[PDB]
Amino acid sequence: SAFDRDFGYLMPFLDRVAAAASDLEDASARAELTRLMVEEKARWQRIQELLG
Amino acid sequence: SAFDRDFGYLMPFLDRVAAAASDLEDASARAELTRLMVEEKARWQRIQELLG
Ligand SMILES: Cc1cc2nc3c(=O)[nH]c(=O)nc-3n(C[C@H](O)[C@H](O)[C@H](O)COP(=O)(O)O)c2cc1C
Repeated sequence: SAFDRDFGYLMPFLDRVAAAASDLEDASARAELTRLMVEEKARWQRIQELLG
Repeated sequence: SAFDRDFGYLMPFLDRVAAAASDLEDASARAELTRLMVEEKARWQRIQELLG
């Protein structure tokens, strides 16, 4: 509840960061950020399970 | 970076979720969220490096 506003910003933000992952010219940076955003989605699902 | 304003809000948000971990009632959820927020902090500092 107290975090519904913050998740309201957070979820499009994760979408934008995973979308910006494709735009990195560097291949290592693109691979790391793409894997990190995949991990971040599962993490944030678990985090809001814990908060809820 | 079109994420500069985002991170200015993202890191205080991570702090608030770390503080809210302490007020969870199941102790295992408290431990799990605390550890999660620590990692979230380190990981988003990295992601902010990859976006620059
Ligand atoms: C990634 C992210 C970006 C945010 N960006 C903004 C923003 O640009 N403007 C804003 O007012 N709140 C933003 N927020 C929400 C703030 O963290 C916070 O909920 C808001 O300032 C309301 O504060 P209050 O609870 O004291 O009213 C963002 C949250 C996150 C997680």
